[PDB]
Amino acid sequence: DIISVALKRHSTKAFDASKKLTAEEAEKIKTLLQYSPSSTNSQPWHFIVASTEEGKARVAKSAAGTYVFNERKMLDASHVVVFCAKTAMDDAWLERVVDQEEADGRFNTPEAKAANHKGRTYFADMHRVDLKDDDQWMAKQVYLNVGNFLLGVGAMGLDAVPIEGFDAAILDEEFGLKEKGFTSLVVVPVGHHSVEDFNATLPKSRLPLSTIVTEC
Amino acid sequence: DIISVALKRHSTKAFDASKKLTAEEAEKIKTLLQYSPSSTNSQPWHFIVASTEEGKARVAKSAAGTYVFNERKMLDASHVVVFCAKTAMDDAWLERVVDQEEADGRFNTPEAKAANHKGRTYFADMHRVDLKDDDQWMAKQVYLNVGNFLLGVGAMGLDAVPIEGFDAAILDEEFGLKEKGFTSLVVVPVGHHSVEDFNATLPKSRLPLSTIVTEC
Ligand SMILES: Nc1ncnc2c1ncn2[C@@H]1O[C@H](COP(=O)(O)OP(=O)(O)OC[C@H]2O[C@@H]([n+]3cccc(C(=O)O)c3)[C@H](O)[C@@H]2O)[C@@H](O)[C@H]1O
Ligand SMILES: Nc1ncnc2c1ncn2[C@@H]1O[C@H](COP(=O)(O)OP(=O)(O)OC[C@H]2O[C@@H]([n+]3cccc(C(=O)O)c3)[C@H](O)[C@@H]2O)[C@@H](O)[C@H]1O
Ligand SMILES: Cc1cc2nc3c(=O)[nH]c(=O)nc-3n(C[C@H](O)[C@H](O)[C@H](O)COP(=O)(O)O)c2cc1C
Ligand SMILES: Cc1cc2nc3c(=O)[nH]c(=O)nc-3n(C[C@H](O)[C@H](O)[C@H](O)COP(=O)(O)O)c2cc1C
Repeated sequence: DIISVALKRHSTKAFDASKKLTAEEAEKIKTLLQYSPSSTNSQPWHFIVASTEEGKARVAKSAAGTYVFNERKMLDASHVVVFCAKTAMDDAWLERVVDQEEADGRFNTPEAKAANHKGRTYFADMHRVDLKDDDQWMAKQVYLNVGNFLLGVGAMGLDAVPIEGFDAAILDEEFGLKEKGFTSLVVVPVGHHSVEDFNATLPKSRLPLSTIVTEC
Repeated sequence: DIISVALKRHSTKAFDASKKLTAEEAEKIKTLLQYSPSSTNSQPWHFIVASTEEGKARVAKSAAGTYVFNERKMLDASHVVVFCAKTAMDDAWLERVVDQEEADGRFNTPEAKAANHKGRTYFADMHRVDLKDDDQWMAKQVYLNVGNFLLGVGAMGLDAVPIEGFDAAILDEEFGLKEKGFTSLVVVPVGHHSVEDFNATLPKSRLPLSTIVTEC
């Protein structure tokens, strides 16, 4: 009942620092990150998975000052995932993706690999050259991954919260992401809620279907 | 198991037009679109759900010509969902969201509404005034919804494919989206794959964890 999951999951506001993911749950949440779809299977992303106390403290440095309300969440969760996008799409990455597809057996003929390569490069160059928005295009693929991830961990029975309330410049510098060609977009602490998670008992709220949906 | 769903779902390349969603599935997918999370619960989206022959043909107009390889997906699927983002974030929309949250009982005191209203608007003007990218910020919330949606319909046993290969200017004009304040971002046909779906029997391909994940 994935609809029941969607109506029961929520953004956790406080995590129990004594409750850790199992070894199997930790493997599964990385599978979720890995197997998210993306346009042209571009996978323009990298993920920092912080589970040690020092690692999470490094992530939490980005939630200082104006974002202090998000700091404890990053310190208290079991596993803290930093979602990162590539800052520029390059031909080396397009080759890495198509060569991984080739090794995985997705091309039955050389014609199929050449068409998959040409099609992906044509669409990536539309963003790289024509629209000059490949950084935005790739970041959108990362947000799609986040949405897949939040529903996935909810269906696993894990608590989580997506966070944009952090200083991405501080987080990027903390993990040297700019020199690697990545930038942090969303931080998602994952674990089990604590008694201070006031959002666990509040009702959900969405705009009504009469507003957001047009049936045609 | 939701990890089984993630490992088994695929982008459907051909649909069986005779396999419709059930009435119950058609109601579930609307709740699935509605209850996706979004930054500050901004819900900056609208969805066209085309299920009639005329409606699906109208959406398919956006795939004529250069994007013709996506046209039959839009025509043959049971239901076709058009994900749209608001073109600009306005104060009236933010008040609509907070009014809905209050009506649903999320605020215990008046000091809980205003701190929520000003917390949403302080972060809203971060993209409206400072970073001048609220259109991009809203689009990213819509992509997050798409990711929630593809895992969701996959958990329901339904087939789907997310489509960026369409002409948004044609789709926007066909549904008058600009005048309503929205623009089309992703088309997702939903239904059941046919035997012509060559991607149903291809192995999935993802970059390895040693590339995309840094544990700390
Ligand atoms: N792995 C594979 N192994 C074997 N054949 C493969 C194949 N991938 C495609 N094909 C071949 O492709 C043909 C149909 O192409 P199909 O996969 O439906 O679609 P495709 O040609 O890749 O894309 C259709 C349109 O959407 C655009 N677009 C935009 C964004 C993302 C993507 C995307 O694909 O992620 C595409 C693209 O620029 C183009 O204008 C078939 O004849 C099939 O044989
Ligand atoms: N519905 C509610 N009913 C009762 N109390 C409610 C409440 N909502 C917040 N509160 C109160 O707020 C406090 C906890 O704050 P908390 O919810 O953790 O956090 P919040 O105030 O929503 O935001 C924390 C930081 O993240 C930033 N941010 C950025 C982007 C998106 C979002 C977002 O929220 O989507 C936030 C925001 O600008 C701020 O710097 C407690 O004092 C709690 O009582
Ligand atoms: C991209 C994104 C960023 C968010 N940022 C924050 C945040 O910084 N801190 C926070 O406590 N909640 C944050 N939220 C949680 C939203 O307020 C929440 O998703 C929304 O109110 C809907 O509630 P729900 O997640 O319980 O269904 C964010 C959500 C998203 C999707
Ligand atoms: C935003 C987005 C746009 C996509 N556009 C297309 C498209 O236009 N036509 C298509 O057939 N597939 C499209 N795809 C499918 C991707 O090729 C597919 O998600 C990726 O190769 C991973 O495979 P999977 O979805 O089977 O796991 C798109 C996927 C995403 C997420």
